[PDB]
Amino acid sequence: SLADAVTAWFPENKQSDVSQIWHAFEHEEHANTFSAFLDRLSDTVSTSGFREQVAAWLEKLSASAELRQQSFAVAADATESCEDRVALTWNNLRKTLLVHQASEGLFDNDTGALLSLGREMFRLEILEDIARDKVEIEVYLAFQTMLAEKLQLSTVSGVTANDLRTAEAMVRSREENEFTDWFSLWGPWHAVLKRTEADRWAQAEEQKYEMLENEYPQRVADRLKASGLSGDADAEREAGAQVMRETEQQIYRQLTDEVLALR
Amino acid sequence: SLADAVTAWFPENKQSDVSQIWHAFEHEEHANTFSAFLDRLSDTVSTSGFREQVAAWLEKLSASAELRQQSFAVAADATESCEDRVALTWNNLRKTLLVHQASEGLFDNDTGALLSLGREMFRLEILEDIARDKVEIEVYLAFQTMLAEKLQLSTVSGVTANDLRTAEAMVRSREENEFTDWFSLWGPWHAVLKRTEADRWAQAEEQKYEMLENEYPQRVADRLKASGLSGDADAEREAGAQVMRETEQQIYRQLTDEVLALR
Repeated sequence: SLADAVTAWFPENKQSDVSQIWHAFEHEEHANTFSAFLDRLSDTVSTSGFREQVAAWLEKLSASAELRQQSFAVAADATESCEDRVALTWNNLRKTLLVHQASEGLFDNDTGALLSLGREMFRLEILEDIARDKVEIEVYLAFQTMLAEKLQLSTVSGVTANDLRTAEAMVRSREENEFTDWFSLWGPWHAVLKRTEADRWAQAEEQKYEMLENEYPQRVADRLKASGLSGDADAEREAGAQVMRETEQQIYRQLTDEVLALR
Repeated sequence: SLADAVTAWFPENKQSDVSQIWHAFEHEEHANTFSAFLDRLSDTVSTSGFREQVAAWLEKLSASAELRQQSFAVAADATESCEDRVALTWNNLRKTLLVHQASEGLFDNDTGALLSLGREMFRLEILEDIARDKVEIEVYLAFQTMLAEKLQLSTVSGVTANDLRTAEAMVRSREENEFTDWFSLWGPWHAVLKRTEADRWAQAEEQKYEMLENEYPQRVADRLKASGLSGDADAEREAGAQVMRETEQQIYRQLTDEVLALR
């Protein structure tokens, strides 16, 4: 609780009576979250005299009910934002799991499940783009929650009820347009390819060797010749990396199209 | 510790032996921080069956030393980022304090201290702009730490040692260029003005009344006439808000210049 998170900033003598005071605010708004902030502020010892500065500050919140009203809400905003990052990290942990499970061989001959899980990860990525423009990413967290049943996601408050109608319709649309292409460049999917079709994996990796020595240096040069930027790597590298991305997008799209027919 | 943060996700029967297993990882890298994540993940009950999903996931980290290596580091990245937000929130709390202290009358005839504290807040704002372009804002946290003695701040790892030489020289420069103007629009400074020079405060607020009815509607119209955008509020409001910002920047700059001579 709050009475204990505040008291841990004071010396032994003042410990008991400061604890006595702060028990009158226990059930104020944000009192739940502000107490968490003090504990998460307590970790940064990487110090002598700073705890004395915080205690002096904490004493001032005892006096004013308005200053404490603000400070509780500002710290609540950080905690509300922290719990959002926490909710996102869980998606990144599941992104890690899939990479490992696939390389372990869980999906070896279960392509239906990986393909389905890939769709779930793709829709989340497209929800990130739906937030990155509205211009606070707790809106992405809001979209994910509501569309969990409608778009099949295993992870009013925010925006309008009709805003969900647009995003969903744009997810269904972009899934049709990309997915297959994006899935071809997916980590966990590459993990299954090195395990299952090792022979065909040696096919695609040799085509990169072939394309990087032969076509790459020429097809960058003539792109740079057409644009009129033969000089400074800001033009050379920026274009060169795109050729690599597009040669990859091509080769891997072909390969995925080959092995999904075999199922 | 970690042995207890993991075990809290399991039923009574499995509680004891799961706790027994996880005591072998206590002193792995990031083990300190991953244990905090599980506790901060434990708060989001806003559920039945989810704890069973996490426990099933936690069981898989017991098996693989590599999957656990990753998952510990990914959760550590979130925690490292969370402690950064925590370090920033403390600056916002001190921003709240000043507003209150000034309205309380702590600075009433102590303008030297508020002016000095304003400089500290201004330099932090300019450090935010020094980060918003480098393109992860833990770099701002890095700048603040190192320049705390050099720029007088009361709150290698990151970037180059010579990068500090640029930023500082640009702080000294922008302080000279703005500050006085920025301080004129500062909250805590407005708080002292309503208390001290209440008579002169009635002077500036009536000039806004005068400028909003008289000059504003005309000076927006002829700016919009010159640009050729007489229509759609995307042109009207965008320009109108600038006139308000500039009339304010003017009036308040004059006022601050008046009362600082009186000291």
